[PDB]
Amino acid sequence: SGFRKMAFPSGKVEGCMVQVTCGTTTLNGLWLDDVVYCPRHVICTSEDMLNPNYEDLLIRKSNHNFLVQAGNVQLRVIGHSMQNCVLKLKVDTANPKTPKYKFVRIQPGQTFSVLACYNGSPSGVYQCAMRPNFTIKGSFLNGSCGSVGFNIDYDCVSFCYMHHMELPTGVHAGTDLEGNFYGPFVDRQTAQAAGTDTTITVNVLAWLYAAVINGDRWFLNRFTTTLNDFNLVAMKYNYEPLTQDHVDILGPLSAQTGIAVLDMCASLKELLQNGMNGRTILGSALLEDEFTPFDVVRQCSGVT
Amino acid sequence: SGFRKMAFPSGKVEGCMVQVTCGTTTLNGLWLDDVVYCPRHVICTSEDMLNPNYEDLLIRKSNHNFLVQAGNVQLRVIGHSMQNCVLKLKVDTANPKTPKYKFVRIQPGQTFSVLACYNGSPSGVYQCAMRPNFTIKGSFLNGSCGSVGFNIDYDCVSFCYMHHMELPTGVHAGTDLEGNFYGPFVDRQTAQAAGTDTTITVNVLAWLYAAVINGDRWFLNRFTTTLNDFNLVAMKYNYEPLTQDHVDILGPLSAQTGIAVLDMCASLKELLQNGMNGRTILGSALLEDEFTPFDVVRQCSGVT
Ligand SMILES: N#Cc1cccc(CC(=O)Nc2cccnc2)c1
Ligand SMILES: N#Cc1cccc(CC(=O)Nc2cccnc2)c1
Repeated sequence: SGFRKMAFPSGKVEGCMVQVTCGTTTLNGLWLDDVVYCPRHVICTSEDMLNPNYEDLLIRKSNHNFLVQAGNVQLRVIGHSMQNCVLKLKVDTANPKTPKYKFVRIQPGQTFSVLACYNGSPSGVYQCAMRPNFTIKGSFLNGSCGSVGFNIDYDCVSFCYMHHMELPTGVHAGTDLEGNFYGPFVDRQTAQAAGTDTTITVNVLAWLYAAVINGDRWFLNRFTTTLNDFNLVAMKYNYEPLTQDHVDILGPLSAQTGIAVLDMCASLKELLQNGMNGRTILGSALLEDEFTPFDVVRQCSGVT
Repeated sequence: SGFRKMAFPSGKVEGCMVQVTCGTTTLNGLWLDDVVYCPRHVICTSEDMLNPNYEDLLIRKSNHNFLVQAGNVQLRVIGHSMQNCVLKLKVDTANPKTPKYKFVRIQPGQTFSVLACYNGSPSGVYQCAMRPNFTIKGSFLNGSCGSVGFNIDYDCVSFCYMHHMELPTGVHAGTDLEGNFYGPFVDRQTAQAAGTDTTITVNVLAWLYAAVINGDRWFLNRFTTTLNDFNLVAMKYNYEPLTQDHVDILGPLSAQTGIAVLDMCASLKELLQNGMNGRTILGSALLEDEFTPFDVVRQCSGVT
């Protein structure tokens, strides 16, 4: 019973967080095996951020200029290299707490947990989604750069995000663990605007399935629709187009509840056109889109 | 930038989760030092739950009847005792991962993180609040009993909740770590109804302060009110009465934003009377009450 915005347990990632300092800049790093990953903007002064030439800035740095601290003990840096927008600092000690891991680049609409850190110390964990405009709506202050996003499949941590920047609108941008930004963003103190933050339709449908499984059924109607008809309404409401791939992914939820995917689409269409009328679904007054179909199945079945 | 429903990092609590089996019932336990704490209803069959006499049921149990497994290794039970609604199983090995800890009994309106577990294995972490009717709105399936609620102050874990039951309405009830239920609930398969789930006013005000700090200011109005006037409106909307103690606790947020507490109360009064008009605050279409004033300060300052 009940449906919560749930994050993965963070212990496996807590054992990987370190503090990286270069000059007067301190941010977080991720220590896996004998490598520490961190945003390359750790080498910048606030002045350098206006128009940085990272290759040029890096020439003035040596291994001893990168201070890596894991708990209250210093790690020895024996190598450093830049890969896209991340720095990889080779240390002489493999992290004894390195979990089984993979680096994955997620698609928009995919969710992940974030372990927000400051000075290499974890402060909190929350669940979020890669928005269709390639931003994330996180909770990050100065010093949170290098905090990471991840998913866990039993004992393997798939790292998908590393925090780099806050846009002038207060939304966040970052990279995968290969240092490639999600979206068109760059690590520069220049005004960068985000595109339309559309709603992740397949996630809203997954969450409507979660509501039916948990007893919230008031919104279920006597109508059905087609993919083309639904998508005309979705376009009008800045919802992402629903494809047959999305319908396929919702199959197990449709099977569990006995509600055909297109019937749930018709319920969603009426919610868009009529509003909630002061009612709530799963304690929310708006349609939630940061639960994927896989998250709904996992939470409703108790996958550990 | 940004404000998220954030849980404490769960690693310290993950290292304490064990599986406790008695006969055909399996639930979670919390292993601290050489004691494993778990709901006493682990000794019951589904038939015993209709009208259990726990003292009588316990006479038929011996130390060897309680199977405690930590990872893939079995712990030896050398003693067992019942304290209110929890069983304390003394084991021959102190948990090597025992963090610094305290057992606290929280007040309604207080928030905590929950590490939801199945078979002694963590599946997720979420943030919740002890409701004014002493229920929690969690996300728990069968097998989640023994999952715990906690707060962390730097390196000390204060355990405040242990999950025991799901009421017929799908809301949850549990105990503190001394085994005393929050509210009037009992560990019996009998219909128990919850009282009015009123809104935690001081938490809503804290969250309105968080919205102003993060740029959402549309709801700020040109009015002020008094505690007595505000409380007449709060009673009408099933909001908890606001006291001078609550105003005192909101002082640092009032100081940071320059918005007097009673002025924020007047904004809240207008939100209650006029509704949101299809607008959102911090991405929500309803007033959020599961952030305490301390949580807002912690998240907005980056306490690790
Ligand atoms: N890449 C990059 C980058 C470019 C310019 C400036 C900065 C600094 C920055 O955005 N910090 C920050 C504050 C608050 C939240 N999250 C992050 C980072
Ligand atoms: N004390 C107690 C108690 C009494 C009767 C029955 C039960 C079983 C029960 O409520 N499980 C459960 C399911 C789903 C979520 N959380 C928990 C527990």
